[PDB]
Amino acid sequence: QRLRIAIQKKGRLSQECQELLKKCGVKFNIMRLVVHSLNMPIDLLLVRDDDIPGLIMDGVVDLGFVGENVLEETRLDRLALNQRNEFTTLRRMDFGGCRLSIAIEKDAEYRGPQDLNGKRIATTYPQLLKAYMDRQGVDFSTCMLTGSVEVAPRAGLADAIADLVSTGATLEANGLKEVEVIFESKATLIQRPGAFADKAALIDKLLTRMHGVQQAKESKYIMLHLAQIKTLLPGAEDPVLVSSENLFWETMEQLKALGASSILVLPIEKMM
Amino acid sequence: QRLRIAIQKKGRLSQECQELLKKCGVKFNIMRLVVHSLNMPIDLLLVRDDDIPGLIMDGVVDLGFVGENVLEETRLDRLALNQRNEFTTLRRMDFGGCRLSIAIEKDAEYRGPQDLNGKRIATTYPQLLKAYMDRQGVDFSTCMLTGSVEVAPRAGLADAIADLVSTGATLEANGLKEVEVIFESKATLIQRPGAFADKAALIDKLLTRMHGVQQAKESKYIMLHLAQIKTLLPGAEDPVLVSSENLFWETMEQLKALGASSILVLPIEKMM
Amino acid sequence: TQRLRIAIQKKGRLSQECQELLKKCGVKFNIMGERLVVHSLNMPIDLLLVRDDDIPGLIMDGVVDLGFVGENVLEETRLDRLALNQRNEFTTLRRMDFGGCRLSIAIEKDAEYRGPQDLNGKRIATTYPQLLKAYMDRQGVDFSTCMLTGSVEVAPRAGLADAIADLVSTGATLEANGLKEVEVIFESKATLIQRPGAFAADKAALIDKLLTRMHGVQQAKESKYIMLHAKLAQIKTLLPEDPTVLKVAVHMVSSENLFWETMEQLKALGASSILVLPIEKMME
Amino acid sequence: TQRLRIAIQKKGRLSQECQELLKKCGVKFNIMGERLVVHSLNMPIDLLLVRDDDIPGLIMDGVVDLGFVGENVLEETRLDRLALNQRNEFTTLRRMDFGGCRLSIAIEKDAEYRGPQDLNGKRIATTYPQLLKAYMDRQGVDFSTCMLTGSVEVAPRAGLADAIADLVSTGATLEANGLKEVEVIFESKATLIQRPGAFAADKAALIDKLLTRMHGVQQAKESKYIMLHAKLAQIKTLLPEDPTVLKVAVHMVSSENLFWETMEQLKALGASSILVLPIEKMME
Amino acid sequence: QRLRIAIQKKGRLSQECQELLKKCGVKFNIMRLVVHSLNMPIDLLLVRDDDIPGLIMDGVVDLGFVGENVLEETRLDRLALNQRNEFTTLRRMDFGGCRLSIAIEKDAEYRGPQDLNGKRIATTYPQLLKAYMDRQGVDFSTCMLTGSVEVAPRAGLADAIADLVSTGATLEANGLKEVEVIFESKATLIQRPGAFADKAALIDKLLTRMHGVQQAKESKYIMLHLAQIKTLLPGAEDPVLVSSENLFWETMEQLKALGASSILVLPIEKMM
Amino acid sequence: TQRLRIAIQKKGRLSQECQELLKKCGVKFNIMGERLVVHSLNMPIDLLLVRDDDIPGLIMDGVVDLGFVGENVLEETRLDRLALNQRNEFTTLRRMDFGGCRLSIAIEKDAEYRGPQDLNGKRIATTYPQLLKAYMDRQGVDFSTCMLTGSVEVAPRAGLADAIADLVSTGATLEANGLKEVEVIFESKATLIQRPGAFAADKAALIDKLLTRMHGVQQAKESKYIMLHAKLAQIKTLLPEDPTVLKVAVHMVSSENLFWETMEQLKALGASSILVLPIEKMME
Repeated sequence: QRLRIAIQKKGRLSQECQELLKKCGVKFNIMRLVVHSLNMPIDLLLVRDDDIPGLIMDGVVDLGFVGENVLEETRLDRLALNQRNEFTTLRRMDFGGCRLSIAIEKDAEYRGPQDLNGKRIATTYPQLLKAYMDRQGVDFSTCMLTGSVEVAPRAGLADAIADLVSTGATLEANGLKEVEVIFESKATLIQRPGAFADKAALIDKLLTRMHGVQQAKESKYIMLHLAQIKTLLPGAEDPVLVSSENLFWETMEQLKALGASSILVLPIEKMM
Repeated sequence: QRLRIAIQKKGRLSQECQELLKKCGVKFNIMRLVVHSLNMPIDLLLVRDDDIPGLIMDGVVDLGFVGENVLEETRLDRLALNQRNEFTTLRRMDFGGCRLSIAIEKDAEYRGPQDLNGKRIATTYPQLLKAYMDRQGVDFSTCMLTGSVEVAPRAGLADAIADLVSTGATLEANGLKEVEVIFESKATLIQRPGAFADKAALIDKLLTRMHGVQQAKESKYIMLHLAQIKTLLPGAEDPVLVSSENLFWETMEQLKALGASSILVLPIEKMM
Repeated sequence: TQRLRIAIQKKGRLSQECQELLKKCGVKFNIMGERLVVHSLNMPIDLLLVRDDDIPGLIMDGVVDLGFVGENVLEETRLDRLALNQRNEFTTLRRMDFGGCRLSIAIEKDAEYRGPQDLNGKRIATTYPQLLKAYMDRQGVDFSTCMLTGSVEVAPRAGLADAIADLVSTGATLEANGLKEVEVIFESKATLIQRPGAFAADKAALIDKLLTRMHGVQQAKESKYIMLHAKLAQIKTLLPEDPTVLKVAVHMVSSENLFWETMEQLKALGASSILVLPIEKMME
Repeated sequence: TQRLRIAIQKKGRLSQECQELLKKCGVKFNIMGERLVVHSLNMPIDLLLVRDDDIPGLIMDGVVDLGFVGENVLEETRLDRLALNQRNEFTTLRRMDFGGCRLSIAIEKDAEYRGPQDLNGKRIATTYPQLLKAYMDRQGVDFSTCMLTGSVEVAPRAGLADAIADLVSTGATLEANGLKEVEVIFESKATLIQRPGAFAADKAALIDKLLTRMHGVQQAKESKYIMLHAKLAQIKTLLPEDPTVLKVAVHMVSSENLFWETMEQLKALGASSILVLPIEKMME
Repeated sequence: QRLRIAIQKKGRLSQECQELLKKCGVKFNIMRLVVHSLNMPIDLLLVRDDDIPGLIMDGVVDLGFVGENVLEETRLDRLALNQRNEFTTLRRMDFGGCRLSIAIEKDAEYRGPQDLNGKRIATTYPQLLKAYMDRQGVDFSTCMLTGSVEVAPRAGLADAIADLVSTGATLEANGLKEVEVIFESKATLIQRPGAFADKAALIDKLLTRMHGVQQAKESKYIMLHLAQIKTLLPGAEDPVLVSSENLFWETMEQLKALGASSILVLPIEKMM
Repeated sequence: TQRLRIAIQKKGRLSQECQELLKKCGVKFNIMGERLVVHSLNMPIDLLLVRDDDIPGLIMDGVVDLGFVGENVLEETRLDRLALNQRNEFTTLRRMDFGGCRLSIAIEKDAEYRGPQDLNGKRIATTYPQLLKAYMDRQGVDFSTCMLTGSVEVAPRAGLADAIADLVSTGATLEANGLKEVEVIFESKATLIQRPGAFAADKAALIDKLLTRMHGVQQAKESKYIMLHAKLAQIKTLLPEDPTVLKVAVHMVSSENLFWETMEQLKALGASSILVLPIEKMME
């Protein structure tokens, strides 16, 4: 009867999605796989990230937070398997920044594909790699590795990898360079095409609160002891009939340069 | 010479009691069993929850935070053992919500006791179960289990359990239904009858600060751009010669419905 | 030249079983803190530590020469590749005496009967949808699969699916989840497979060397040296050309480790001083 | 029918000791990830993994047929139940060769003398107040007990109590806590006990089967096959009807695993080529 | 090319130095040994505390946060080894409170040194112990222990220890008394003599921001419903042409005693 | 009297190797939860569990009588003390058959040649600067050392140093860090050393007792009892005065555990029924 919501069991997303949900006014004791809300008629489900698109696609669950990377991978696999693939995206969150990018041995040499026309590429996202390669008309053999994909070249397991990266720290750590960005992933909140009776009312309520909480998180109340400074976005007494960000020493210093005195930044719990 | 305070070694209560104490102005580096306060003449003692009532009852310690569940269990056991049982309760905290409740196999059948007149009941709180059963005039055999009590029926170890539960998640997880609530526990701060010389001065100081910190935790400063909205409890400029809670989107939205503009909620660190 | 690559589980009992057996095969190596690629200093060998799921595909891809996996994992990815029209070929060498587990359909304890018949509407939750599909198709029953990669038994409770096919060794886990076992749709043990491609020569020489030592190690585990203060060949038949000389008590080698039951059985026949000594290693 | 239930520690050395011994008794099972109830596929048996404290009471309640516990835990709950006027009866079967520990009264190192006398005012901290009470009452000394379920040695330091009775194997722990051992008030080893009730028949048949294999396993652990390039029976008395034939060197079975000291002693007597080989399993 | 900053791999300092750095406006995803800042041209290096002075001394790194205890130990060892010892201290942080102090068996007897003229002293900081002893003209043998130094007397490993202590809890736990404080350590931010081109500009920027963040951390905005109370440091409307600390119930109560009404304390995110 | 103190690693394979060997030497003790000082109830002994770095210095200081350490750790602190003009003397007793590792200079894989020559400017990162100094000085090459106490291989990547001397068993770790091994500047195994001072008498008696049992344990590990259905002494030379009597098949004791290769070699010579049985313990 209730609204079912799929979330990662483990990882930063689980916490990000738990915390945001808390902020949205959903009361729930920290999860150990099916959780019931005492605040509202909602049930969280904690599962592996990979399982989430398919469950929404199957309509097992109404609602699911996943990375676009995970979402397109299983979407393509199902298409290949001629399996039910349909779903409804609602909102893209500002958490879940990562790229699937082709990386090669540092001191290795190339300038685009058809340098990769024979090589073995190691990936946890073989379908996404296949998509890009096929469209590029380059031919390739995939080495399926679900963990330690960067160690594949060293091992001599494969010639190259497509690895999920946020920043080069991992790659530089594995003695590789990033050569192409073949997918840009952000975490998105999707809906089950054919899992759904005025629970849509609940869904609109959720979506609206998400933004408000986003605003309060981003925004800060400023107080400070001409108009260029007024046009700096600071709002002690703003125009009747608070900054979106303004979170940097530089603009604080920039304000100080403009002659700004008593620069006080306070946290906004919540706002509209 | 100093004021001794018994607290749980491990669990949420330890953190809750540590944090609250911090808020009460007691300076102490995070505990590894006896702790001395540099702020004030106080010593924390970290021990198993079960040991706490008995130590206060023995007067080994002046002061102790425990669940009422733990407190009555050892109180009854000592009575049975004809052991010293006396103590002084001071305050019941708003943390330590749980119930000891009799739970049965789902798809199992009953409608009150004397359906339990022969069954084996598994419990970590046998004295508390005995109290309720005896008063109900129902006869029973107890299966003493100090861990994984919910697995007893499955195992065929016992016919039923009384299990400590906060919400049915655990029970539903173990394929059982809750049938009776035989005890309602909250965490309470008690005092040693006959462990105590103007340290009572210190005790009054502690109790007063607890409430103030409770207020600041609960309460929030609101600012917002007829009287029904004034009677909504919001306090931008309240009547000279701040909300207790007001922490819900609904009332925010309800305020928005009343035409409320620039709804800003800020945290209160501390207040009186 | 090229070194002999062996794919093994990173974590789990198999990894230990495959590590230990390899030790007994005389291959000098040490895990000495987790690392993906390991070299033996005793022999020209590299172990590779990876998820069990990765193993069939790597051998199928020829990334690695040699791989120990559960038959369950092996058929699943074999069928998925076939469906994906991917290279699926490999060479089986030996099926090990360990990795004992069954993929079996389990139902809510209360829910009952048919046990194979019907289930033409209900949702079955599995990590092995391809193996489930194989059995279902052959049974002519129509499925909806709920893909879950862990905690599959919690699916019914959750209302995620009507039924599961769960990997079980004992059934306690199903018993633990308040479900009954209804069918055994696949029987799995660990098997040692080989690359599809050209086996070089001295690599293949090394492979024959490995296989014969593995069997020898299997023999020594199974076989024990016996002595007993016992002329009745029926008791000798209780211990199956075992020789030795000596009322009369002789030192036979038995093929298979004797059971307490058969140990007792000798005692019932009037056997005294039953001494079983362990064989470290042997070669028939 | 009903399966044979065996209560064992969830965690600790005993759990491993009781698991391993059971393995050697020929009972096929695998922990294979923590779970409260375990089934043997070799025999009709279920292990139950629980806190050591729960074990006497479960056997006393008859919830389970069979239980391995420390005598310390066994007497404590036996006396507590008696005090509570609760069912206290059970059947002991065998006392194991492991679980060696003593509940002993220890005092501040500096504090000294009497060591049994007086202590008519001082507070003693214990997890085993009933065992402490037994000894104190018999000594006619008057007590105040400080109940602590862990870190009992820290009580004096804390000023929680004047003295402790602490479970010790070595005393390092007391030495570690800056205390001296003053009395040994109880001597504990692990014992195997049985349900108070009606033992059915084939259950009891299975129980006899278990006990005799356990002893056999005990024998094989204790006993070793010997050979030595040695006609002096005094040396034979150093190895206690051991036979064999052959200056002259023969292959005797010794009852108990020979010590390096006694090994050396043979060397002193002029023994050469002392070969000790392990017996996997045997039956007198 | 970038500014290299050495920090502890593990321990409270790592977190303290990570968090402070975050506050200073350095954007960096939580570290796994070399870290690159996306906010600014900076690289953090995570290493054992012992390695830090030597790396700055070698000029491998420009910048390093270490305890003065660690800093003088390796400084003296290098001097003894006739190794490069030079460096530039910049700021001493208000985190890293500890003392290396000589502690003896409780119920053991002494009143200053030459009671220690023969004894074995166990230490992880043998050079620092040697410095103090030599200057005192007392003779001694050092027992080098890198862990569990307090257990040495009990063991009979050594007659005495010099142990790093924050409060006696550890010592009292090990049945020892503190007899002398032979070094007072605080965590300090030092600079490489000869590791350094207008990156000094970056260094001045860092140092200035550290103080500002220190102020905001310490300071709180107060609002409350004669001049003695005005001279209590509280600042609702202070003199045109906010408290440094004021974080105690006592002064709150003291304010209440002066007749103070509506005492509200709010957190300051950031200020100048 | 004074008890015999033995310094051992708190954590690592050596601690287990030294614990296990000591067990086999007949010394009764149990770790039974981490603690710095351990007492044997079998013999008058105390084990001390400490960082490997602390061990040479404690023996050198005479704090402890007896210590198992890697020669690498032993020479490092020996040289550092010499430089510090600190007491450096000790007595070596035996070098163990375990602790196999090399301190070797490794360079960026791409970077190549000289491999010992030049490096007169480059920075080398090490936890063992004194050992590096020894080798460099003897080579007449001039160094700058980067002291790192862990993750030394990450130094080049970091740009912390130009090169490393890293402790390696296999080289996988260097291979893992994208570096090549260029020189082996020190060869380390675990050795058992002794206090510099006056060895009392009965302590020293106990020490002789320990050393002879350790060797005996070494022998039993190395040596195996053989039987084979084989009159060709060349095959007997394949198994090195081994006796026994019996085409003809006899039970020789071999000094060293036979290899599968030599096992096979017998099979090539026509050997049948190769039975190797483990020797628990023995005394030549």
